[PDB]
Amino acid sequence: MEALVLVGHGSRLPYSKELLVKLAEKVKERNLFPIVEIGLMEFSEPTIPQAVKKAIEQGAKRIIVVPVFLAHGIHTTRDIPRLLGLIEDEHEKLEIPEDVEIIYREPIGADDRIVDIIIDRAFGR
Amino acid sequence: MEALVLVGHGSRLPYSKELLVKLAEKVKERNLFPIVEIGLMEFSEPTIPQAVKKAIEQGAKRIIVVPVFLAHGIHTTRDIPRLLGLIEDNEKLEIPEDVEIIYREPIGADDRIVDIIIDRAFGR
Repeated sequence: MEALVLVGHGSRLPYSKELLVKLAEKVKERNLFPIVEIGLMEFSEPTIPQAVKKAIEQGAKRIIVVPVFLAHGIHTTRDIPRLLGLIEDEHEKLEIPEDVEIIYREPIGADDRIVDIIIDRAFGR
Repeated sequence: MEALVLVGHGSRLPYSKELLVKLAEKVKERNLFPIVEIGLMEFSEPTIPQAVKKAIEQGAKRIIVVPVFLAHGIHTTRDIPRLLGLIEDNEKLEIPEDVEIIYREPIGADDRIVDIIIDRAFGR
């Protein structure tokens, strides 16, 4: 079965995980994916290696990794695709079995729907 | 006069500013705000103090500051509101007495974000 892993930055504060948890609930309710997991790059659990390994353990053969970041940065272009084994080079460590494929997706970017949210927020809504 | 100031994290890489620039053009095209400026918390320029000051200079007495961040973090709960003069503390933003700053809320777990995430999952 396919899995979605949502991946976030992580924070010293708990808002970043809380955001990822809520988003995962919302996408679970769209019934697109049997398995939906979250990972945080830094600070808190679950880690990205932990989330990938938890989706393999549920028997996922195709894992979609969506970086929930607004723009590309060091995490989206280096730290994350390294962990997932997609580009080369005491860490975490993630082994990916041969029959598992990781599909690393694109961040949010300057999407029109973000300008919608910006306008709502401008009016305190 | 109503300025909207979009405020972002900033990074050592240039993509974060590029995102703020692009979003500011896109909100300009909605024609809701006469003045639209961007500021970056860290690393990049313009700074948040620089952006707010450059809105005052164009004569806005109402400046809306919208945090373009997914979740709250230390910048949105401490650094940005300190800078704007809305909380106590203990390169310098003045803020004249005839201008009001309205600090808004970050993006959060909006339904539109889950729509974007689903698009991104299928590679659109």
